Amino acid sequence: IVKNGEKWMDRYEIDSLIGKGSFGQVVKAYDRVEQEWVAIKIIKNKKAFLNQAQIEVRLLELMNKHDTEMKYYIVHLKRHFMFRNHLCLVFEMLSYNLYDLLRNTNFRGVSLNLTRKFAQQMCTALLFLATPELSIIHCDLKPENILLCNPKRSAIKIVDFGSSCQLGQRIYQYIQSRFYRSPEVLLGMPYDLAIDMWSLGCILVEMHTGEPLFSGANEVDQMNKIVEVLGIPPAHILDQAPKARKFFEKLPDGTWNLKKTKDYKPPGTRKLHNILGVETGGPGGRRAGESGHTVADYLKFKDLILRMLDYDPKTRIQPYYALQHSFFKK
Ligand SMILES: Nc1cc(-c2ccc3occc3c2)ccn1
Ligand SMILES: [Cl-]
Ligand SMILES: [Cl-]
Repeated sequence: IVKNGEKWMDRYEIDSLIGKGSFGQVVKAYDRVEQEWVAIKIIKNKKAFLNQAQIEVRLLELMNKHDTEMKYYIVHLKRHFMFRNHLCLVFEMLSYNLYDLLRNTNFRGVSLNLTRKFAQQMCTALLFLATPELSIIHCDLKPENILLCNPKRSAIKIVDFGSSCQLGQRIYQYIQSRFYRSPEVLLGMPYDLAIDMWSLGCILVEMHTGEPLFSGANEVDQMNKIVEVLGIPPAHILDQAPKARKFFEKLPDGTWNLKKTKDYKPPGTRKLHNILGVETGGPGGRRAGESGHTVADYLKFKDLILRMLDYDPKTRIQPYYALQHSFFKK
């Protein structure tokens, strides 16, 4: 839609394409007023994308009118305007995303120490979104949506509030990227901020192993891969779940089991202990003997992840309590 060298509103000079989304495109541009480069998110000229992007603008502006040390893990929306019938969101420039970081490791993962730094910033971000007057559910956390602030540094920010909603302003039943989709969403249940913490747990294991924890090809495969690691979800959750019978079957004695199709490891036998290599030199043993990768370091990480992957969104660890975990103690 946009040429390089093109000038908008005697303010912005378009340089190049940064990225394309379902929403439209992101371009690098020079702002002559501030005298800085910015990223402009250009929404498609169609009602569906316009209306959802108007929600993104509202939630970013809501976040910006809160000045607390907790808010600086969200990309900064500088302003927005309408141009040629496209809503245009102007952000600060950021660097490459955590998927690019994994790709750059040949999908062998970053160190437990770099994983910890990401975890601590993401947990702080989620604590900010949980502030009562915000209560923002990101709904699409994944490596692609976490960007480095600076290619020399390990500071990150979350981008893409395109799926996001406040608690009690849910639109879609089917949300989150499948690999990072919470059990409560797979099961058709009303969701709250705890779905982001599920995504985060998935993301942190992936950042350290190089590979997605739960790479379902569809929702049935997704839930089966979750069950391999974490077992059958508890009956009290399945009993209240609209879509339990998409994946599970209830038995005479009021118990639940997998529906099986034609031929997964038996429920709960694919141990996070072994995925992480807690006692076997880390993922594929590639961290054997490296500092900051002892059994004790690993056990703390495993414990925090298993708390983030609680099936029960009620007892799943919350951002403040995640920040107090031993994994983050020097
Ligand atoms: N909210 C939002 C923000 C971005 C965004 C914002 C700044 C950026 O700098 C480099 C890439 C990049 C992408 C993309 C999509 N949604
Ligand atoms: Cl991915
Ligand atoms: Cl979504």
